Amino acid sequence: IIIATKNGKVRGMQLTVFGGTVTAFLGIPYAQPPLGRLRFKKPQSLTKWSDIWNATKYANSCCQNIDQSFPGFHGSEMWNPNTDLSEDCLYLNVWIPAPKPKNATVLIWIYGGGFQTGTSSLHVYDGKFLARVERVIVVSMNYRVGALGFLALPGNPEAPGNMGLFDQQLALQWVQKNIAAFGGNPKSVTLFGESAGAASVSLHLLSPGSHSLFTRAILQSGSFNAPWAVTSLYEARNRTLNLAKLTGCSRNETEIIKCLRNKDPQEILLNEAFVVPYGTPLSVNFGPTVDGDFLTDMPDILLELGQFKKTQILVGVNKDEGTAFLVYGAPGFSKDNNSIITRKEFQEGLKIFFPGVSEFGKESILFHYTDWVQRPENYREALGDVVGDYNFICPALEFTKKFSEWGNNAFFYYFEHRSSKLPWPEWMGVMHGYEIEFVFGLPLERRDYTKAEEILSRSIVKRWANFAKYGNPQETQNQSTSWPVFKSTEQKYLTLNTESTRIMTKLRAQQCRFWTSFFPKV
Ligand SMILES: *[C@@H]1O[C@H](CO[C@@H]2O[C@@H](C)[C@@H](O)[C@@H](O)[C@@H]2O)[C@@H](O[C@@H]2O[C@H](CO)[C@@H](O)[C@H](O)[C@H]2NC(C)=O)[C@H](O)[C@H]1NC(C)=O
Ligand SMILES: *[C@@H]1O[C@H](CO[C@@H]2O[C@@H](C)[C@@H](O)[C@@H](O)[C@@H]2O)[C@@H](O[C@@H]2O[C@H](CO)[C@@H](O)[C@H](O)[C@H]2NC(C)=O)[C@H](O)[C@H]1NC(C)=O
Ligand SMILES: *[C@@H]1O[C@H](CO)[C@@H](O)[C@H](O)[C@H]1NC(C)=O
Ligand SMILES: *[C@@H]1O[C@H](CO)[C@@H](O)[C@H](O)[C@H]1NC(C)=O
Ligand SMILES: [Cl-]
Repeated sequence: IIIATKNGKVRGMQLTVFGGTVTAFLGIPYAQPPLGRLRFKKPQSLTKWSDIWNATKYANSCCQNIDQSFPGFHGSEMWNPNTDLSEDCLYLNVWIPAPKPKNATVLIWIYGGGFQTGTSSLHVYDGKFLARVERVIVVSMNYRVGALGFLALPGNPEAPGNMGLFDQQLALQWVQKNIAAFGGNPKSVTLFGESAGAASVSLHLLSPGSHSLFTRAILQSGSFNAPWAVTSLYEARNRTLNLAKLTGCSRNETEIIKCLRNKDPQEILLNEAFVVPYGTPLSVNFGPTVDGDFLTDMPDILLELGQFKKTQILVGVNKDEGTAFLVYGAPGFSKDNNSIITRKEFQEGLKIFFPGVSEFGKESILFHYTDWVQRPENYREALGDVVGDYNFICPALEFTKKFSEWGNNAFFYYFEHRSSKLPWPEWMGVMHGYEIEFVFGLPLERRDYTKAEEILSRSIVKRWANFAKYGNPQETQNQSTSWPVFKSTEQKYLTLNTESTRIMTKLRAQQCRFWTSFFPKV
């Protein structure tokens, strides 16, 4: 099975999926390896090749630090790179239905990982199920992360910033120019990602350069207005310099880059952590910045004034977004016990999560979240909601409200099902990132999940697919709850779970008024 692309021929492999077949093209190059003098620069167009490129295995993941907090634990290790790390990592994957489709909708996945980690080869991002079940074409790409992908020196082409975002864009471009050859429809491309990947999707909605590279967007647990999604020019500058010093590269700013371009990836990765005086468990040392190229102004401004691609969006969050981060720094927390903490530990926890916040700012948080409705887990649960509400839920709801105010249909979901196979303890509930396997349809594979989860996954997959193809996330055949549009006034949203799916209104009303209106002032 050979497909001819604009840059050359590529060979794929046949896969057996649910008594059927899916054709996968794993590891297709989409840009010149960003090596040597190209390190830190925007992705360069790839050179036309001769012969057949064998896209039969996942390519190298981009250089990144790994989570070493729980060696041997699947809960954390499932997110670590499952492919060799390398600077030569600009590759993408394509899963197409078999027999070859004629004009299928294309789903392009953008993985999360705080812009510091991640890779498209993870088991939970396997797109062969979606290709099989919904007959859509699934594409995913590897983009540079950490300093290698976001080191910023605004205005300087040697390290302009947002390189990772531009890698993604170049991948979207590749789909535009090549997907037709795989039987895909370049006019029907839906982007979807989670966390930092969702924030990336939201930024593409704002970048004029990406406007004509996709049709619709899906944002799972993330958006650019999340406090961890955009690095300020001030912080970027101070971090670029701190990195320079830690590697003995302090100098002319262009000479600094030349210096850093002689350093080994390991030395650069090793010092990324200390660039920030007091970082938090979210740890976005090097992220998106207003570069004047990909992002022409502060995103908050563009959003507020309706400057973005006009189209439909599907947005959502998980019930317990914050828990996952409590075991990476919060005192009294552990994945090995019920983590019943005290008021004192809670207060210390806020310290960990809001390092540069005034003493009054932290008290305002405690005041809002401690008016107990006694229960030994009051503080444990409060800190999780605090982290979740502040970092994900409220920013996602605000993004949705603002985006829809400009006339486009928007759909919001509240994911509240805890995977029966979740390796983490129960007190962590419906964790951040664990709706992904349902979106990708892993529960459809009976070899593994309860019957209820197969049904829930099958439904979500259909809704996501209908949204991509028709801009409407409905499940029209099995007498399913209709998903109402999200509007600024009523603010209806759909709950996803195995029990009963409901239509609710104004998610976290009181909590978000706190984070969206008050807190930004402290
Ligand atoms: C901007 O960076 C400075 C410098 O950070 C220090 O040097 C870096 C190379 C790295 O090694 C960091 O871990 C160091 O902290 C920050 O200033 C530091 O502030 C802390 C406050 O706790 C102080 O203990 C350090 O001595 C200061 N560093 C020195 C020696 O000047 C500064 O806070 C950063 N600016 C921002 C964004 O707040
Ligand atoms: C839950 O565990 C935390 C973390 O303690 C570590 O992991 C435990 C499972 C066990 O292996 C301990 O020996 C480890 O130290 C406990 O928090 C610690 O509590 C002690 C005393 O309260 C304190 O001195 C430590 O600094 C704490 N560690 C941290 C990182 O905060 C916690 O007490 C346990 N919860 C329960 C079951 O009460
Ligand atoms: C690609 O696969 C073909 C046959 O499977 C093989 O002959 C060729 O050497 C491969 N190309 C490589 C390894 O670069
Ligand atoms: C795919 O559909 C588009 C409209 O969505 C149409 O313009 C295009 O010609 C189709 N591609 C094919 C099968 O030629
Ligand atoms: Cl239902």
